[PDB]
Amino acid sequence: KVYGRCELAAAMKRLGLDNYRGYSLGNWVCAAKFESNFNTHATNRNTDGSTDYGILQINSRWWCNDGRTPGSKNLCNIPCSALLSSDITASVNCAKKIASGGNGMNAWVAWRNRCKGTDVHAWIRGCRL
Repeated sequence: KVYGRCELAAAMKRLGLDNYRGYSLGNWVCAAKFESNFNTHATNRNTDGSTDYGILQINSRWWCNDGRTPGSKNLCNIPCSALLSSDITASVNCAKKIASGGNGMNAWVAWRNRCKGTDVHAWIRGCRL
């Protein structure tokens, strides 16, 4: 599924992301945009045998098991296929665990590069939340 900007913002709000570990909702929307262009089917290989899955490009080395990544730690306790669903619940619950790491949202390089430090409130402007 390819989400609309405000459709995604609303779904994320209902799942508890606004102000999670000090990050306002627009951070998460902006991250999703630059990670996947809002496409739940997005995948990208990593040069290490792991793969990034879904709207938030969550990797199979640490976070989910895809059955083809040697030594996956599967910290989110989920098959990576669950991150490709039209329902973003699994992706959001996993994303909260990633953002609980020392470096927070810096785990997403696209967020660091394109979102961090900007007025991310813009990403939820015009949405009825």
